[PDB]
Amino acid sequence: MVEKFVGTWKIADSHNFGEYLKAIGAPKELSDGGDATTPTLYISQKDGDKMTVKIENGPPTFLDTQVKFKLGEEFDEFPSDRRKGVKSVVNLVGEKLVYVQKWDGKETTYVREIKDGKLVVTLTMGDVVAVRSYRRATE
Ligand SMILES: C=CC1=C(C)/C(=C/c2[nH]c(Cc3[nH]c(/C=C4\NC(=O)C(C)=C4C=C)c(C)c3CCC(=O)O)c(CCC(=O)O)c2C)NC1=O
Repeated sequence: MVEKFVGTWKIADSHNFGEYLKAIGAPKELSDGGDATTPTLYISQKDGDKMTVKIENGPPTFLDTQVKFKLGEEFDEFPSDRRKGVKSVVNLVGEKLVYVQKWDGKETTYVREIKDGKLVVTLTMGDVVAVRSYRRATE
């Protein structure tokens, strides 16, 4: 369920992420900056259907943020890429956590799964796909 996602995560690898950020409309400074980040996540949950994610994106953007949501309930988001009017919703599909953002008539999706102990996110904006993986801290 949601329990398996809980706790701290640190980035392990990233592919095509700047290109994804450009595709969702981020300015070049932020897409190139975002591509270089090494984020840390702190995930917490309540009741198996509420989550809070605190993110330290890290250098070179140095943006910290958080999202808080209930599964199935749309919420407003103000992401680092500066898109306006973003409406987000998160739901489970099997063992995967699927996060959809809608803004300006467009949609983008993040699919999150645990694979051999790593948190793997696949990001899709139209034909542009990216992937990032996170690991647990050893201490
Ligand atoms: C299991 C549930 C789960 C959730 C809900 C989750 C959410 C999540 N993951 C990230 C990293 C993070 N950061 C960014 C984007 C940026 N980073 C930068 O420093 C800049 C400038 C940009 C934009 C230009 C994205 C698109 C993501 C989502 C992909 C990821 O999780 O790595 C953020 C920060 C997004 C932002 O800064 O706007 C959020 C809310 N991660 C999880 O593992």
